[PDB]
Amino acid sequence: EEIIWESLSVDVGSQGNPGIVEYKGVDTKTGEVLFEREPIPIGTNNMGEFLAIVHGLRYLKERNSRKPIYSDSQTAIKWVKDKKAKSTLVRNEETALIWKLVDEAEEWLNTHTYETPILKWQTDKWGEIKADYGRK
RNA sequence: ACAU
DNA sequence: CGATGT
Ligand SMILES: [K+]
Ligand SMILES: [K+]
Ligand SMILES: [K+]
Ligand SMILES: [Mg+2]
Ligand SMILES: [Mg+2]
Repeated sequence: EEIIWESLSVDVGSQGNPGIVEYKGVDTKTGEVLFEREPIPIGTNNMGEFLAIVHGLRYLKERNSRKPIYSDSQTAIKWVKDKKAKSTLVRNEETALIWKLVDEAEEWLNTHTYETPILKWQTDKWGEIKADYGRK
């Protein structure tokens, strides 16, 4: 089982969990940063991991790219497969933004098609995913 | 347990 | 040490 270097890698970063959430996508081969989301004041790690994958799907579809996406998040990979982010985060005025983005990401999944393989990055064998924030 |  | 998730 070897790395598919022709791929997009995504990851969340946070200050607190729940806390400030951001995410980015990079070229697995080169580390070039391809997209970065502006920090969201309150969210969870898994909401961010989910948004990162969906953004990657949208990014690759817009560019007519068949590359796979790597994520290190078992949870977010499943939520994308299910088209349903089963987050425990309370809905209130302070979490409204992240929940709106999650709802809109689900809505996109329910209205578009993709063949993009969504692959588990095998951290135990390969080290940290290339999109990691270096904060742990 | 496993993955963040 | 705390948290989010299957
Ligand atoms: K990190
Ligand atoms: K990790
Ligand atoms: K746990
Ligand atoms: Mg991650
Ligand atoms: Mg990371």
